[PDB]
Amino acid sequence: GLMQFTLPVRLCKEIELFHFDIGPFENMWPGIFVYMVHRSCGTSCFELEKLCRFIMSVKKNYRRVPYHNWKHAVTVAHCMYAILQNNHTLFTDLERKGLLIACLCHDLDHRGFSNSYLQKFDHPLAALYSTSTMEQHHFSQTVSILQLEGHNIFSTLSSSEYEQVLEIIRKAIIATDLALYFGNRKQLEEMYQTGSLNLNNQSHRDRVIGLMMTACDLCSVTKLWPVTKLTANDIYAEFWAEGDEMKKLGIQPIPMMDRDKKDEVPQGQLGFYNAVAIPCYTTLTQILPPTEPLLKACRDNLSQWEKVIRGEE
Ligand SMILES: Cc1nc2ccc(N)cc2nc1C
Ligand SMILES: [Mg+2]
Ligand SMILES: [Zn+2]
Repeated sequence: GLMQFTLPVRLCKEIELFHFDIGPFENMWPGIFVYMVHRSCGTSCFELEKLCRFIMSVKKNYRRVPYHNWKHAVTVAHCMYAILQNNHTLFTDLERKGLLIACLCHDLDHRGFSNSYLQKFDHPLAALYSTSTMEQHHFSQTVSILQLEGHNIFSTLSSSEYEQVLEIIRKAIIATDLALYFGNRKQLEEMYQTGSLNLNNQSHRDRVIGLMMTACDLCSVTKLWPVTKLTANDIYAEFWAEGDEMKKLGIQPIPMMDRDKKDEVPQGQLGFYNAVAIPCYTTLTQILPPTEPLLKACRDNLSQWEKVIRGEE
């Protein structure tokens, strides 16, 4: 119980910043996550025996794909940490517990293909789950691992506290479905502007946790430019594998997934920053002022992509 996780000095300082990169040493990532749980939640929130067993089973259930991998899990959870640490007083003990676990679990057993490719392939998961296919699957894998002997990190919570946290994790994981993000943010936009946004209203909290989940999930666009640029190669490697698979089903994929159309990537990233990322970090900064460093980093990276187009890189 008097066993604190610590980090080397550079990490101990940088981990507190939104643009922290967790590094290329896979074996440090579990202790990075536990470090974050201990400061966000307490040394008490979890039995360390069960937490570590849980962390290693989650690691095991992420596949070896270019982007939707164990590194993405820990990276999304570190963004959620930065958010929770800059908005201390706005979140319950249960939400702090649940959200770091939702982030680590949010892409469990991802194969690197979109909901669309699952529906066109006619994958069984697409008969089981007609919308948010992968995300209902990621939530299912999360419950599965929570139910393995010695893996129930929530065992100490009341029957009703247990139901509440599992409901936070489910809504948090479904929200990562980017097809749901647009309406969710448009609603937060109106609510904030017309003045009816209210964090005592649970349905409004749900929406705000959803937008945070989208923000953490897209956090590649909020890093230092060389991290953003190198992550985008991993992202596109999956996109082009999916477009190849489309071509194999006899469907011309969208250009963004066509490896014959790499020339259009910089313009495709502009759309993405303008249609998705900038609006996401804007509404987040309005609802949660301390998260502004994410909007600023996102704007800096749009300008780096504009520079790529203008052939200055
Ligand atoms: C950088 C980046 N680019 C994207 C382009 C398209 C898409 N659907 C999702 C994307 N997500 C990220 C994080
Ligand atoms: Mg996902
Ligand atoms: Zn993700």
